[PDB]
Amino acid sequence: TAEQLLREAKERELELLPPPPQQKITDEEELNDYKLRKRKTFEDNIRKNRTVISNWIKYAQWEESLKEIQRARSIYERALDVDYRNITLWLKYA
RNA sequence: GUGCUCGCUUCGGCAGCACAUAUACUAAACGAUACAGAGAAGAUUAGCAUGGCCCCUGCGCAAGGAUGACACGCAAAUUCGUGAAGCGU
Repeated sequence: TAEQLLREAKERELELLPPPPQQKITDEEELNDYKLRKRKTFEDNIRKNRTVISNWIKYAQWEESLKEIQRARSIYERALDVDYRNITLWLKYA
C-alpha cells in the first residue's frame, strides 16, 4: 500500500506548473493580439495534420466565439471545403 | 548627306538613281554578438522512416548536414432507479 500510495502522492505532485491567468482582456487591442497569437497556434495545430478533426472543431468553437461571423465563416468554410465525405462534420458546421 | 548620271541650260543652279525608321532587362537570406547546450519508460547513443505554411551542401531520381532540423491525450449525445416540495379536473 505504501508503493501505490507513494505513486499517488508522487503522481499528484508530478503536475507541471499551474496556469498563469493574469491580465485577462486588458490594454485594449492587446487582447486582439493575444487572440492573434491563439489563432496562430490553432492555425499551426490545424497545419500539423490536414486530417485533424478535433483541432478543426476547437477552431470552430473558439472561432464562432471570438471571430464573430466573418472569420468564423472562414473556419467553417475552410474546414467544410476541405471535407467532402464524413458529412457528420458538415452537420457540426451546419 | 555622299557618290554617280550633263538627265535639264550656266564650274556651284535644277532633276533622277543607290544607300532608308536604331536604344531599351536603354542613361541618370546571409554577416557581427551574449546566452546555453542537445530524442527513443533508470545512464549513454546507432540509425533509417512519415507530412510541411522549414531549408542549405551537393552536377545529380548519389548522398551529406547531433536519428539536417519542425513535429502532446476531446467524443457529431443519452437512458433508467430513490427521496423531498408545489399543482391537479
